[PDB]
Amino acid sequence: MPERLQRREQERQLEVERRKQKRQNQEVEKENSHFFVATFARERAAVEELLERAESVERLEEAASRLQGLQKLINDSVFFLAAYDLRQGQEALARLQAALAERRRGLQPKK
Repeated sequence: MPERLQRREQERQLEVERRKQKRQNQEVEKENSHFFVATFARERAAVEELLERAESVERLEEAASRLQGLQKLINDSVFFLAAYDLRQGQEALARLQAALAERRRGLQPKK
């Protein structure tokens, strides 16, 4: 805990002048795609475990709200995510949706 005036970091800030010689800063946005893959992969996994912990229709109905919230994550950055990743995050929820319907058919009554 030195509590001093760290102004030396501003001398190194001049290194940004080197980035100006490369392509446009619009490509720096491509580093945020990794965040989406992280948060999405972590979220999909939690929903995939909730439906397994469920014992009755009550917990099953709760898992249907978790999957509906995960589609909203892509809806925020939809125009940012490529056709590859957009289609991936959308269809990925459908993959886990089957794991719920496979338990639902044995939980809820049949015709």
